Amino acid sequence: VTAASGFVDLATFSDLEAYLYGGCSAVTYFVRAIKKANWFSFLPVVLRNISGLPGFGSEFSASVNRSGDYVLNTWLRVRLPLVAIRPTNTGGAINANATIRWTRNFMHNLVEKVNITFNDLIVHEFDSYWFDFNSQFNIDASKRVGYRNMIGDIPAMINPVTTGNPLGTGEFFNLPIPLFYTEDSGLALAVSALPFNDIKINYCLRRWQDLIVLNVGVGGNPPTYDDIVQVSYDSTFTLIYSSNAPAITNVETWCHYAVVHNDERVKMGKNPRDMVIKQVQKVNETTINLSQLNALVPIDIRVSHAVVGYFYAIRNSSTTGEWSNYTTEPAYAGLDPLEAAQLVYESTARVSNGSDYYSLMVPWYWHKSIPEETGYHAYSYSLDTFASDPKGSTNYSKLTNVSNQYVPSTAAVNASAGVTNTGIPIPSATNPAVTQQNQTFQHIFRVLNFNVLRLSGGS
Repeated sequence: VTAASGFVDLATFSDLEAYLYGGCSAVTYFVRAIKKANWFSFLPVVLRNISGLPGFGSEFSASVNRSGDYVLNTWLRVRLPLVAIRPTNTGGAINANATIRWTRNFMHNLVEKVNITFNDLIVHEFDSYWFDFNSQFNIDASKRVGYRNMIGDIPAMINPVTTGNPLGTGEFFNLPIPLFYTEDSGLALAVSALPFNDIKINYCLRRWQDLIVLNVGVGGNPPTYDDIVQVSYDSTFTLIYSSNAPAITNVETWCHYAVVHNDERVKMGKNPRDMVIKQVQKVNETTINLSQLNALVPIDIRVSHAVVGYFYAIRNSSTTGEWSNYTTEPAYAGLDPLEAAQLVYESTARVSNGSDYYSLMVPWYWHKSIPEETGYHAYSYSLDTFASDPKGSTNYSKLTNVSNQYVPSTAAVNASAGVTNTGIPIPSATNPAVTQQNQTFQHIFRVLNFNVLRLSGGS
């Protein structure tokens, strides 16, 4: 009981169907035209051995060789050995409730600002907050679990443990950073950089403290910071310790390279060209007061070049290592502190309402994805443009009296005084103090932009 050839559909070609289906438009739709391409095979390589001593408390800077031709992707590679706190530093350690934790985002937070330099300037720049944002908006609804499996994803790095039992995972972590090369634009190494560019890359790292936390326990024999030490599994499967402070062994950057026919390389030097690309900026983060009620006391300002969109947020660390919190919650994800924000202006304001607007009703209408139930406020007054395709923009050179405007919520102040809804006290991780928390707050921001690049020699 099935159809062989229903076939009646085709019989109905009236006007409505006529405008579209028939006529001089795609004489065939089933087949595909094919557009040939270039000759290029690209296999990765490691970069030179990196200046400076790398790994936690330094600012090392790699380089690039010119043997390749283009550059397409980029990332960082690391190892991390097991770490767990120990007893018997002096008469044992805390008998009962020893603790040990880690951040929620490690290789995002670990890295400090990064950027590239062409020996006279800068064209690129970043921060931890930026990976934090880009984890949500500019990455698929599907690829998130992979992203995380590559970094900071596991009840080994979270869901902490007591002292004896170990923690961590003795493997590598992969972290990608986009470095002027999201959309396969590509670079003219052998043509441009050759005389004097002296391409180079830079980093800046952090003290393992700022990434870690620990609630010293009760018992008159509390732990500390330096008692932390590496761990290992022997041949016979038993815990083994050391004195060596925790650290990452191998720090190397792995970048792809593409080669081409010598000709394609020759078409380049004869003629210079200009490129259009993105980058970021920032404003020196500042402390702020969110403790008063729904009356607009707080203020803030901003400055930048012409851009496409701009992102903002909050953070209330109030703790030595519970980074990337973004809430009136000290130890774990919480609700948003603020609402009913706005952007101050003089005339034809670019916003006139909304907080939840920003996070949600804007992406579904503009952006690619949306965030989780934590709160990464955001806004664009042009298209996504993540594809370097210019779709709407504006300048900041003008409206010289630029600024922004902010405002708290009830939960915000309830926390700033050490409480939440229903008169609830808040504890602290760094120490046991059931209440009496005056949770410090902060304000943060970032922004993209467009610029124009010329490179006949260096850039």
